[PDB]
Amino acid sequence: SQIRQNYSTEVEAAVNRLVNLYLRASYTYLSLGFYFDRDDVALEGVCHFFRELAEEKREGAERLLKMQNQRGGRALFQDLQKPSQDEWGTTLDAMKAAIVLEKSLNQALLDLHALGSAQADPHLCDFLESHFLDEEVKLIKKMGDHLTNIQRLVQAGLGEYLFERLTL
Amino acid sequence: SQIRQNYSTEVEAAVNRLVNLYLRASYTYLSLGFYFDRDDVALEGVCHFFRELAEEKREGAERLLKMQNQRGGRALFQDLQKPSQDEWGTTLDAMKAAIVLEKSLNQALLDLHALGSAQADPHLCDFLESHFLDEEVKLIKKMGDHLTNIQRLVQAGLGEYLFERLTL
Amino acid sequence: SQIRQNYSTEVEAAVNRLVNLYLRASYTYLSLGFYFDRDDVALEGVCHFFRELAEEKREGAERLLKMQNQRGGRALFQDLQKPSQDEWGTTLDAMKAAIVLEKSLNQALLDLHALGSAQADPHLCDFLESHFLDEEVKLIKKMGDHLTNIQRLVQAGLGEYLFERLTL
Amino acid sequence: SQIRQNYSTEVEAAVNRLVNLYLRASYTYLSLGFYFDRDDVALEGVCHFFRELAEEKREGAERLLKMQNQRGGRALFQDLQKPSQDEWGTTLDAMKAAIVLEKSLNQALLDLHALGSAQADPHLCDFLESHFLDEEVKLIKKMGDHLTNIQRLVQAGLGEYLFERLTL
Ligand SMILES: CCC[C@@H](C)C1(CC)C(=O)NC(=O)NC1=O
Ligand SMILES: CCC[C@@H](C)C1(CC)C(=O)NC(=O)NC1=O
Repeated sequence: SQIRQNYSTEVEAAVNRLVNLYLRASYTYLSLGFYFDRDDVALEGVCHFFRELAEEKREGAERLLKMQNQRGGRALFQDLQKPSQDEWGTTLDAMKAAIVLEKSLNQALLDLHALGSAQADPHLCDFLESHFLDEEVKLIKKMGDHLTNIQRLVQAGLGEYLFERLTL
Repeated sequence: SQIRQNYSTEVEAAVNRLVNLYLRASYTYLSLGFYFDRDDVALEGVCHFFRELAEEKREGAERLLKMQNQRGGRALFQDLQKPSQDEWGTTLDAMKAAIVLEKSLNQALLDLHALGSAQADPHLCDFLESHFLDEEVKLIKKMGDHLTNIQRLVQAGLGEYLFERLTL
Repeated sequence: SQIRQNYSTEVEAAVNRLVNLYLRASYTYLSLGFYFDRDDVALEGVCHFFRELAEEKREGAERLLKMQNQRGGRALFQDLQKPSQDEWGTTLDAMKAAIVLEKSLNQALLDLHALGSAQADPHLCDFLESHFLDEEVKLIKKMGDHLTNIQRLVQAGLGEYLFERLTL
Repeated sequence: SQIRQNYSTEVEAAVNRLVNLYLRASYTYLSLGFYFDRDDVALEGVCHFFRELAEEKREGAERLLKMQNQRGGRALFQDLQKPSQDEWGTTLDAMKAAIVLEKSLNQALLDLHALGSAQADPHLCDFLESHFLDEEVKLIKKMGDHLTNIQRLVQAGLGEYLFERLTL
């Protein structure tokens, strides 16, 4: 590539893997969202919370794809594995799965940052710090807050309704 | 009729029967609405929900009557049978009866559509599709959502109050 | 399902397959878009054209998912197969692949419509007609127009630049 | 210096060298710009593109000078070597020289960042990341895009005119 400079093949490959992780996270949130839209689940606040996250993850993937091209790397796409569940249980179950998902995305970001630092690639490191690392920390804090409130509310039916009505 | 074209006597008669069904549904919702306005029931959100449906059903009947005349059919009215109950029990009971009512209206629409298709009457089929079929599907989805939330809330008194306050 | 009415298992399954097709089409357009954003391809108008289609296909999938739930069907997601190519060649090559993709989506819509008609499911038939069938016809006409103009422009480098600058 | 803290003599000297590189880049772009303003070259879009870059590089030098003073380092200026060419050939030739220039500035930034990291100087590292590193990556991507389009357009006279008219 005419523009490629200080951009290792290792980082390029890792960025492609991170794109896959973000697209798969987006897919997972799409499924979560429409599950809460079921007539026999019917928690619109929860549906909206996850649909919004689906959009955020898709946007993250696209930001990574843009950066790949900016650096002269080449996007390679793989199959997107279907989400791990077809039915997501309670808001509590769903929020727990969401935090597990985000911690896995965060660890991937941290791993990529460590790789970038090993490869002496400050642009990559800065890119991750300004657009992904703090966003993950904030989102995980928020999910933790939600989990704590959901748990304190478990008359579980009553609690699940109130949380959706008054928090989401 | 000078204007009548491709409008079968079967469809004309069926449209008159559907008008009766819609007027009777409207009457049912009128009764539901004022029941929840009783000082010993006192659920204003529920009253409003049903009063609004009474207006929607009356409007549906009038749209059918307009179409009857547009096609050169002749409106024939029959007695409107009084609603099936004088007292409607809980919000849960009432919402269950409402969904039963709407499924019966929907089936009547589907039957009329099948008749129109058998009579090769595309105007009728289109009329039902654009003004009634999707509205029924949407309303039934909403009622199902409400039923699910009411059920999850059953401290039944507390649940009935919260649903009326926070959903309706 | 409490709300499900006149919604066959065949249609429910077919709607799930159509969701997969739309998500995969979206994925294909994502890849097409970022390919034209490569520094060694550099056709921004073409990139934007495909990115916009990626969004349209994702939106189509979500509309189908909403309808699935409205009817009381259950969303089931499968793996999303990666796009058929990693590199998309010329604008001409890409536009040809796009029209092949859209014709395949259109045929799937037509097949689902035929199924709905066989199952006497007028809501499904109307849903497809008002939100998908005409949109496909319009998009395919536009792609055909583009293909014709690209072909008339093939000094192929010059033609590809002018088309991107003056049409897209 | 009363304010100097964690600011190595090595970094101070390197920052002075980077100032020289940026001022020289600015000078190079000044020459490029006025070359395309010649009556026998006459490509106003190209002239403007380079004049704007001259201003950007001068602004970069001044930002570095400000930071030098903020940290308590002392600005030292050296002779500015004249640009490497008096006449810049085609837009293609000029854009190639511009990308060579920017890669050399980028490498200097990367070298300074590595030095800052070795000296454990996080303020320097952050300063470079937020104001220079991403700007270089973006500019180099843009130049690569331009080069690709210019090359696809080479009727070379025709191509050079069209690129200036429709891109710049
Ligand atoms: C918001 C959900 C994202 C979905 C639609 C998904 C992958 C499934 C995505 O993340 N990005 C796309 O460009 N297309 C898609 O289909
Ligand atoms: C925009 C061109 C910059 C020129 C004018 C140059 C060095 C030649 C500069 O970069 N900064 C200045 O302060 N003066 C100058 O003359």
